[PDB]
Amino acid sequence: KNEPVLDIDGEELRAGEQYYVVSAIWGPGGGGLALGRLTDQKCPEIVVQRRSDSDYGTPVIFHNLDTKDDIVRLSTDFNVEFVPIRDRLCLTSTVWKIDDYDTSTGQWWVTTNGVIGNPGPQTLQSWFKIEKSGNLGYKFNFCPSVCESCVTLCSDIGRYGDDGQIRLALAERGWPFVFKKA
Amino acid sequence: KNEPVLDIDGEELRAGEQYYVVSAIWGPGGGGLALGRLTDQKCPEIVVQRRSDSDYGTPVIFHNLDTKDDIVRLSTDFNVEFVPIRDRLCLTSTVWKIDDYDTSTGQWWVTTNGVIGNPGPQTLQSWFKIEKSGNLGYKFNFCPSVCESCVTLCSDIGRYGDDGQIRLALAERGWPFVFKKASS
Amino acid sequence: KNEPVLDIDGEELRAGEQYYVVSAIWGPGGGGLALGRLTDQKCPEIVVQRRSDSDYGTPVIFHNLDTKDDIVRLSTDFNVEFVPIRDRLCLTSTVWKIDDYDTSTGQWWVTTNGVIGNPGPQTLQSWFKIEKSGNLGYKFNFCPSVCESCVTLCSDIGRYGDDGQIRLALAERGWPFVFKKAS
Amino acid sequence: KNEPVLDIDGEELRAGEQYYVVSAIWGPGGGGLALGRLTDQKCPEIVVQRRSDSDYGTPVIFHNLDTKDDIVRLSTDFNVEFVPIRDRLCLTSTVWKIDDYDTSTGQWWVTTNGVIGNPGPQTLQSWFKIEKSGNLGYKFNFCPSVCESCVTLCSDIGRYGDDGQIRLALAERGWPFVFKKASSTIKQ
Repeated sequence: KNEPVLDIDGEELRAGEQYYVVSAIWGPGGGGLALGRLTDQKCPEIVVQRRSDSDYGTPVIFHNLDTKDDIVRLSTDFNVEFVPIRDRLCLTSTVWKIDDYDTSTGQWWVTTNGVIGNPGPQTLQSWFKIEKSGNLGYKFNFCPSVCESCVTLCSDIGRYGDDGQIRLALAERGWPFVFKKA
Repeated sequence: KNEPVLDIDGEELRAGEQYYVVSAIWGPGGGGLALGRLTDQKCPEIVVQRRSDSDYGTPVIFHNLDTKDDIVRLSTDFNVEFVPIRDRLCLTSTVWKIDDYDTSTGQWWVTTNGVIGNPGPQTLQSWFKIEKSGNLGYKFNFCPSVCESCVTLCSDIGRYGDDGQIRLALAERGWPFVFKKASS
Repeated sequence: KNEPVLDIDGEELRAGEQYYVVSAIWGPGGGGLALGRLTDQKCPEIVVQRRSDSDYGTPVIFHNLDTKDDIVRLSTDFNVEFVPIRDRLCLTSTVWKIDDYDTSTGQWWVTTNGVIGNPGPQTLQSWFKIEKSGNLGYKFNFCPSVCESCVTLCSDIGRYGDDGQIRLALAERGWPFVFKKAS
Repeated sequence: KNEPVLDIDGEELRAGEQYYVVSAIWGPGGGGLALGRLTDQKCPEIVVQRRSDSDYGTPVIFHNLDTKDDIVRLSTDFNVEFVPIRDRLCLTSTVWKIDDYDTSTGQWWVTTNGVIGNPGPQTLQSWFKIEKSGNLGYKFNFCPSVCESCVTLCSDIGRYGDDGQIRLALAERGWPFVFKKASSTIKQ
């Protein structure tokens, strides 16, 4: 019932298809999202943004809450994952998930090894939404509705630098993105 | 019921036929309407006007409220759609529709991805009218009657600069146009 | 008369009013501009950017070329002075100025101890312009017209690291900022 | 009359459109072509190859011999022109050109300051061809047909090291490339 998210070609996003997720602000705003790696805890992989606006990163696939509905819609909990590939060293999933609080940085990082499906308290950290972000594009938001009695974080997803890389983390002012069919 | 809209050859406008929409004011008043886009937005396409009074732009097709009435009449809600070119580069529709208010410019833009048919609250932004704007020539007006209980904007459509281009937006005083059959 | 610059609230920028100068690109793009100090130089103070986009830094005040025009306009030389949020040590001004070339870094830094008014060759390095940065905010440009017979640099202003900090310096492509009323 | 060159999407190459020229061999085969400069000589710029296969280099634009043909075709003379995103560092052009013989290395380098159009003797060094490299790739080749009375070199173009960089030079065996549409931004 909510408005469909559209890709840059004006086509409604479909769960199951592959989309690049690319900053709506180019230049110093950067490029697309991709799996990255930390040197100490090399698994799971982390979510990073390419610095070059000509690099669209790695595509993601959306998994709707309601598997009867093919269309990705605003303000509707979904799971999102980078396109699964055998990693040369990780067996964790590529599904996005909110991490535990990082006292060394003040950040709630978007990481991987999330889970698909089974909405409820157990999977709370794997549910994301999309909101409009001005006229530019769309922002991710973590504010799940899947557990009505749970206390939850409720925040846009923004960008934060860490270890020389650009990571995704909860932030007050969400980062705007657009979607391009892969 | 209402009086028909006439093309520049004095023939009544027929729903379903292609017409260019050309400024009644030539010279600095520009040419015809066409599909355009913005720097920061490939899709949906926007409605623009050619600066050159010899470029009639892209033709449109009118879709009447009453599908049993063939004639485009004054002061009557219709949908209007640009004829799609094949190198489209957008999957949104070419149907005109009023945008959400643009806080960065104070404008209610005319854009596309409108909807044909289903008159009522869901499609309110897609219904336009034609009014007289002289002893000759016409103007577009957004004042839908398809949802009697809906609160609606009710305004002429003028032109307004954006992104180096000439767009259409709601305005107090409408910009005058005439209609040229595209077959001719 | 050129188009007025607007603050993020849509109001025309006014000469004499205090504005934070805040990066139009947030997150790692950082926050606002501030008076700073090099670790090895206490005076003059330099221009730095806060790394955190929640810190809008030190407000500036614009001083127009035309004393009778109160509106800050595009492509028009002005002086910019940091509101003096500082200790009493430096006797130098808080007015922005282009530095002499820095051979150790290859940079032409924005620093302070600039001069207000007296347009001409003597104050050439204290005159700045604002230009639109596409549709995302505004950029500073150093390309003064106060001395038509002078040879002058003509360049956008971008960011560059120095001393563990973020500084401003002449650059090919200007970095985008927005303006917030300090009040 | 010749078959059209295709980009990685399978679409015919279009004269005037921007393309990255990217090695058909990844990893140790490197990335795309770009404008470079020698350490000792700043102008004209030279043609170099990025060592990283994730760096597609500087986009080029093709200018056909036949200005009324929009399609870049096999075995058909064109000019190639780098389109840099930054300000120009030289007053020389960014059009590819075959250099004078380098007695210090034995190479005929691909350099720039070439010329667009005016096919014939004066511009002979600015005309290049694309030929098939097997069946999955393309190679560049210098063998211009624009001056029927001229004596000319006629050779594929390979990679060769110079100045700690990867350059292009005439060679027996041509290096394989593919062509990728270049987009200014995600919204274009």
